[PDB]
Amino acid sequence: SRAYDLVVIGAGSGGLEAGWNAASLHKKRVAVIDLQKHHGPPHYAALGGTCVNVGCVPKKLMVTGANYMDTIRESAGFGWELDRESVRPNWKALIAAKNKAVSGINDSYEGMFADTEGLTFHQGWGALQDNHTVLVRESADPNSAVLETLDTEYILLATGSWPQHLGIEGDDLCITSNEAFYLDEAPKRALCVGGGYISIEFAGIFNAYKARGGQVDLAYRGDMILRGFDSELRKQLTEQLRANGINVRTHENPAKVTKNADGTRHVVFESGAEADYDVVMLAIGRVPRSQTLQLDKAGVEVAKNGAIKVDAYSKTNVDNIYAIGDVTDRVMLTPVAINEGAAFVDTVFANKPRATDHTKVACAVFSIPPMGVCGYVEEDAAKKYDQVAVYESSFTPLMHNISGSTYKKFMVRIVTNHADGEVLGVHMLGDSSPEIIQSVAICLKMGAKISDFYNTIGVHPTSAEELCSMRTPAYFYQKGKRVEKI
Amino acid sequence: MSRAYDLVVIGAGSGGLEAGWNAASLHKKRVAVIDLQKHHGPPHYAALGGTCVNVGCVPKKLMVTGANYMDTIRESAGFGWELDRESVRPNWKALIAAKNKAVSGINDSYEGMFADTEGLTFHQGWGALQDNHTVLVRESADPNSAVLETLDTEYILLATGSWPQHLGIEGDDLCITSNEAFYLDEAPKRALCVGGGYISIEFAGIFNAYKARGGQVDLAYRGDMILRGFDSELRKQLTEQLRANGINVRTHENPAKVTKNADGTRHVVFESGAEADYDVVMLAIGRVPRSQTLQLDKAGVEVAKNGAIKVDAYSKTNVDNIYAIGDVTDRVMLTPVAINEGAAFVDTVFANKPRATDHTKVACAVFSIPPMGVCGYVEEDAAKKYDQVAVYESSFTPLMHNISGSTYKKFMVRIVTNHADGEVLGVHMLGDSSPEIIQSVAICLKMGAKISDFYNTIGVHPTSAEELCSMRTPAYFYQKGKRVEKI
Ligand SMILES: Cc1cc2nc3c(=O)[nH]c(=O)nc-3n(C[C@H](O)[C@H](O)[C@H](O)COP(=O)(O)OP(=O)(O)OC[C@H]3O[C@@H](n4cnc5c(N)ncnc54)[C@H](O)[C@H]3O)c2cc1C
Ligand SMILES: Cc1cc2nc3c(=O)[nH]c(=O)nc-3n(C[C@H](O)[C@H](O)[C@H](O)COP(=O)(O)OP(=O)(O)OC[C@H]3O[C@@H](n4cnc5c(N)ncnc54)[C@H](O)[C@H]3O)c2cc1C
Ligand SMILES: NC(=O)c1ccc[n+]([C@H]2O[C@@H](COP(=O)([O-])OP(=O)(O)OC[C@H]3O[C@@H](n4cnc5c(N)ncnc54)[C@H](OP(=O)(O)O)[C@@H]3O)[C@H](O)[C@H]2O)c1
Ligand SMILES: NC(=O)c1ccc[n+]([C@H]2O[C@@H](COP(=O)([O-])OP(=O)(O)OC[C@H]3O[C@@H](n4cnc5c(N)ncnc54)[C@H](OP(=O)(O)O)[C@@H]3O)[C@H](O)[C@H]2O)c1
Repeated sequence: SRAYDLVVIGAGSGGLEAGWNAASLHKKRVAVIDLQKHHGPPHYAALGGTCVNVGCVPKKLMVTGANYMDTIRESAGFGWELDRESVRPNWKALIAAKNKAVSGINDSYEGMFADTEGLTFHQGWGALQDNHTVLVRESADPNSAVLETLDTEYILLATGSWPQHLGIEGDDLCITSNEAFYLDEAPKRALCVGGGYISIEFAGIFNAYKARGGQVDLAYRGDMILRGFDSELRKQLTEQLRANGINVRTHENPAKVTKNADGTRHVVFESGAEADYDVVMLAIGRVPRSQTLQLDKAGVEVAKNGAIKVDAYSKTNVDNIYAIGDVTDRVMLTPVAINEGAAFVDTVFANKPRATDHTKVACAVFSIPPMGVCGYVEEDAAKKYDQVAVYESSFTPLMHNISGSTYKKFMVRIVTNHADGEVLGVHMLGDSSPEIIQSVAICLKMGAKISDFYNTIGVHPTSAEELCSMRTPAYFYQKGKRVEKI
Repeated sequence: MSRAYDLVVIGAGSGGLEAGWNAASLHKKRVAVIDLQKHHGPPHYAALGGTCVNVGCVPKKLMVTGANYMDTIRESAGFGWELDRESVRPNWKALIAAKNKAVSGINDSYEGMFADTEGLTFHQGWGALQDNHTVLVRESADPNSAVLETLDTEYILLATGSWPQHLGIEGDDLCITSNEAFYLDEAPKRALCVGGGYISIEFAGIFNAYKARGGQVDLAYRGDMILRGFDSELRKQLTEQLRANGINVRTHENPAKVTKNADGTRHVVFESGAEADYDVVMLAIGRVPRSQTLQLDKAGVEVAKNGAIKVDAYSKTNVDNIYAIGDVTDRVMLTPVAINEGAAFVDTVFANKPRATDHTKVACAVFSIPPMGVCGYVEEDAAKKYDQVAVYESSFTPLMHNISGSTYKKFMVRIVTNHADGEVLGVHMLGDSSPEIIQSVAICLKMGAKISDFYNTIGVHPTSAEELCSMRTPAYFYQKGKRVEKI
């Protein structure tokens, strides 16, 4: 028997879920380790992990702020008069408010530890000495002071992921989203590099808060942003992004970043194009944060990219060490890590083997306008099924007639297995699609068919009723081939 | 002859237009649609597109969108937006002008549809029946007016909608109803909405945003609490949030006499003996089936005591070739329910695809500020129909509103279930976006979802809708009709 039942390394969405359920629902001695207790430099994350501190929660408060540049512009069309020249955004006030809010969640979690018997927080760098001994050192350097040594039954690794760096000359003058949450002034000219959702979301933020002559550029090495998402939506989002002032640059990737005399960055693009920017933000990928846990010391196998390898039940190759969340590089989303933490406590401390279903998980992109997506994209479904039907509706929501932002089309598209009518993926662009898609993913867990959609009576006037208005396929794929008739 | 027309539709509203257009376009019949007017406005208000396009859903939602801006411009200050907050002014004439050109564009679209659907024709005037195979198109509602046309038809479809109800009181002619509210040339300073339904609570939101600076909007309603028929908790939260935004909710209040002051404004004396004075007194206390000028006795069609045309599952009347759909039948009064009914009618009769419209678990949204999204049964009803009811409840302030300053804005979702098998019987939400969330929840409820279907879906974060998936434990129960607590 050991001093601790469970030692969780990482106090994030996964680790906090597993830690609280094991101590509370199962009366275990759980020790949770994290570097920091309040959000901020030097480690950015703290209690609550990347979601609370430098992820979902601060980013969404900041996208809600970014949104008012649009709604103040659009109130003109509904008769709201005001001195439009006085309208100035204020970055410092936004950052102060954000900071205020995340500090509350940090304090919420000291309360959780202080009120759960068996749950204790232990601040520092956790590293493995063998599969029953976790060390808490002062810093990642394996020659720093060990602050305490914990003897334990099971170990759960929930260390998350870290921004990926480009190895170009000048990478150290670029920032990543961690530092974007702590900037002092909003950049007048900014470069976001990557076409994934963290890039697009931050481009929407910077675009709203820049000084009046400013410009935001989004650079992407590929052909069209947001690879892996539905093509048509990717095409449509690129236009609304450009219609709000962003210079989307595809097939573009930086080569050298140099600091200019004033402190701005001089980028030389792989194309030979050059430009100067107040801030260059690297949002090119999040890599699994496993590289300093001394996993080698306990025999845990990691992947090429550093992902800790785990089976369906999150077990590694060492029988009492499990790993969950982003470090396992399965679907990197907060709900998915929370699920995995709950399954693990059932598997290990309740002996109810549970496995997280990583399929049909729905996700949103909080761009302006937003996206809400779930299940297959037609190219994939087309590969796995002989007859796929694709449905799509597109319309400007009426308020946008009167508002002036006529470039804002709501778009909804549905991919089905044409044989049985089962819905395989629903993809949406427009406001409120993050909210609409949550209820759509429930339908998709239950095996909804397309007649289940169009036999439901609509709620009018709403965009979401278009989901129940599509009864005829726009086109098909018969045996991998796009086709118009079957 | 043969019979000159296949179907004559009286009423070019939601269900009428659905039927007339599907029957001619898809089944090639010769269809005559009758309406009083081609473009919105006085004197009839409703025109092509009916009540919803001209004086109902579409104008009301645009004016609700405008009304919202009072709160979004207020709330931007918490997120660092700086502006001359003194200079903010609503301008009602600009709202009505924009609204009016958005509605007239839709009237032009319908016009084009008659122009290019071969077989479909608009006929204009008052439609009345002569016998079950002859519709008269008269000059006006008067049974004596000149009859401009006589249509010899096989089928008659009655899709005439409903109309505002009036109080019997002295002064009733000084009050307006929602038809005129869409046409006010000046937003009222002080205004009273009487009624506790969705139209009333909706116009209190609109007048409250556009009033001049010291204005007041009062909503009077004779019951104990507004929006009878909805979730009890949600009616308490909506009343407090209405109040928190400046609307004075006077319950157990009903006008007794309205009189005109010298200055123009109206003086209302409540039955309580309370009295006040207002620019506008709007009455939103009920909608009557509009069937009285039709001469249904000539064809022998039976109507309910409130004017509702009595119909069966297939919308057929007691006269076999006459059918009725939409609000004139008084089943569920909503545009999507009339549309479904219209399409089911053309399948049954012309496509030999018999379809009764299902009127259970129809979702509906109340576009108040904040809005509500509702589908299925309220717990007090479920408790009378099932021996074991569990209520799951969750309410939270979006952290958005900690920063925004509107801390009164609680989001709330309440789920009612049959506790034996855990099927979800009703989902009821209050809060922003709830009308977009409930549509997709109505699909789950028609499939027969159980609450394990909800809490085993992985959430999308950060959203309000993800509370639907984070409810695992019942708050209290109803065992054999009594609110129990451990079951
Ligand atoms: C900018 C951005 C936006 C995002 N937005 C969304 C969104 O809106 N929705 C969504 O669902 N997902 C979003 N994500 C992702 C989401 O934050 C992650 O999926 C999720 O937090 C990962 O969960 P986790 O349990 O693996 O731990 P994480 O939440 O990353 O937590 C990891 C924890 O381990 C700690 N740590 C690291 N190594 C050690 C060590 N040796 N000792 C001790 N502690 C250590 C980190 O300090 C710590 O906080 C976003 C991510 C980013 C970066
Ligand atoms: C203020 C308001 C807001 C509403 N908001 C919503 C909402 O957001 N969502 C929703 O689902 N529902 C809403 N409704 C209800 C919805 O508008 C109606 O349920 C729907 O339009 C009814 O469809 P209908 O086919 O019965 O006829 P209607 O659309 O009312 O059409 C009736 C048609 O018949 C014509 N007519 C009547 N008598 C004759 C005659 N003798 N000859 C010729 N023509 C005649 C009327 O002029 C004509 O427009 C609202 C209604 C109002 C009043
Ligand atoms: N919508 C969702 O919520 C969702 C979606 C997907 C993933 N995830 C998850 O995955 C994480 C990382 O997100 P991310 O936004 O950083 O996106 P990611 O999609 O890998 O973003 C990388 C982007 O940069 C490009 N890129 C990658 N490596 C590059 C390189 N070396 N040089 C140049 N460009 C390069 C990629 O182009 P290519 O696309 O051509 O590689 C892609 O456009 C999230 O934190 C995690 O939550 C969530
Ligand atoms: N949420 C929705 O979308 C919703 C809800 C229900 C129905 N509907 C649909 O069906 C309809 C009828 O619903 P409604 O809400 O308008 O119905 P209603 O109850 O007739 O609405 C009238 C409102 O005024 C009150 N009232 C009625 N007669 C009164 C009188 N003579 N004296 C004083 N006040 C009186 C009613 O109170 P009491 O309740 O005390 O009578 C209620 O508060 C609508 O036309 C229709 O579009 C929609």
